[PDB]
Amino acid sequence: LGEEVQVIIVGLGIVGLAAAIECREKGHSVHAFEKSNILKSIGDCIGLQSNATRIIKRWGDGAVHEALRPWIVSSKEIRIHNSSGRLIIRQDLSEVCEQPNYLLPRSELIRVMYEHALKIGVEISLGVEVCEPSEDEEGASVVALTRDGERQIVRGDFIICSDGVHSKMRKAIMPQPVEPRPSGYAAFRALVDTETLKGDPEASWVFEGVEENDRFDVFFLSGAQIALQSCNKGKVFSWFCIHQDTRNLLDVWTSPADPNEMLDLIKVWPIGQRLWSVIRHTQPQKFINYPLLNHKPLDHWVSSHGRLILIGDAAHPLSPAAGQGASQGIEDANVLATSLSLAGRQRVSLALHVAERIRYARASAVQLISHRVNEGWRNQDWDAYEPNEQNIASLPLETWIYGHDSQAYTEQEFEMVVRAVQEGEEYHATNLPDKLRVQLGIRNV
Ligand SMILES: Cc1cc2nc3c(=O)[nH]c(=O)nc-3n(C[C@H](O)[C@H](O)[C@H](O)COP(=O)(O)OP(=O)(O)OC[C@H]3O[C@@H](n4cnc5c(N)ncnc54)[C@H](O)[C@@H]3O)c2cc1C
Repeated sequence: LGEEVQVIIVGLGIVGLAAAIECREKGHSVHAFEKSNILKSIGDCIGLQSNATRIIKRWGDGAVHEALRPWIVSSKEIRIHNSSGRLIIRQDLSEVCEQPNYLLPRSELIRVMYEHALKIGVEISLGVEVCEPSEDEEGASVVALTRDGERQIVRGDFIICSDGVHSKMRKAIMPQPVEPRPSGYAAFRALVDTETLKGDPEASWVFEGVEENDRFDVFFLSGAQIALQSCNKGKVFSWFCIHQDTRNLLDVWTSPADPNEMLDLIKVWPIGQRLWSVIRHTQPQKFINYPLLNHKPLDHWVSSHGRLILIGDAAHPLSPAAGQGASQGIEDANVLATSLSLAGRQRVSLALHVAERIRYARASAVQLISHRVNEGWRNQDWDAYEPNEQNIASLPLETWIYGHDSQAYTEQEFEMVVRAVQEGEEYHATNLPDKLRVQLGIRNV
């Protein structure tokens, strides 16, 4: 017959934009829907590791990577300090940053990806909340709701559910929700106002060397782990502070936290004032206190008829750390688009199920390693013990993660995964260490 493949994408965060670009560059017709005004600045910085940048580098013949070049990480080490600000450990980043990594405001990453998606012909509809997905053996559909209450049925060959950690699409796949477990920790975090930071002489130290090497400082205080970073030659500074918090906080990016809670936490220790000299230039409405919740892996990501798939934080939400949360979502988009092109238009359900088998254990392993990091904090004493790079929130920094080429793996393994899906056998993926799958309690889909 020959009609274009019709892809529906629900949610244009990082992962939905990546999926839109990957699918459109395979020639599909892509209609993406997003309920919020995503061009408005919100949040702070996102990191992307080499497993994500090697995917991004292929897009638009390298054009997106060229746009992101100012944001390539130039830190060569993490400088880890105690509560007096004395340097204890320099953790070398030369292998992690052998290939490009990015650090940049999330809103700027969104803007660059959005502009590329428009340029290549992704159809985008903002101010639309998608609900009520359905599917049968031949296609899928959703209801698109504008804010003024107009309803429209939208039909497609399959739905990519990239609607984030609070995904309402997720109830179409998993009938019952599993509530995440609070880690007992939260992260104060924000961007600093660079203009007021400049011209505060008591904060001038933070600019030292940032035009040659991005700042990447960590400080361990009793009950407080503070990271301070710069990017794009000192144009942007960001920070976070991991701390105990048992309040019933919502995991959203929209509510202003009390800056004095952060000040009280750090000002009683020797380095606190020096840290505050920079962090006090955070705009008073931009202080975020984000709870770190641990989500268990889902039983599966693909719907009964194989025409809806959860990817990104809808499927495997992690704490904002490493860059690996976002980076795993970008691998979702790449593997899914590659699977769709190897399977062909007549085998959509196969393509989605193959993508799931390739992604599931690897994504779940990154998720469970993330849990181990914040579960370790309850047994630690950051005042009594010397600072330990093993305790930093930026972990894991593992070659089997950031060195991986998800597209090449998918090409090589596609026919083997097809046989597993069609025969109903387990697929033992080798895109994570052999013993890691069994070691973490991971149950194959
Ligand atoms: C406003 C915001 C700010 C963030 N800031 C940071 C930050 O500074 N640092 C960081 O590390 N991570 C941040 N994150 C999280 C980060 O984007 C994710 O953890 C991950 O990197 C990518 O997840 P995602 O693309 O799957 O989902 P998300 O980034 O959460 O995107 C989901 C998108 O789907 C949209 N959506 C949800 N439901 C519907 C629906 N029914 N119909 C239509 N659209 C829908 C949402 O409006 C949102 O744009 C932020 C997320 C948000 C939403």
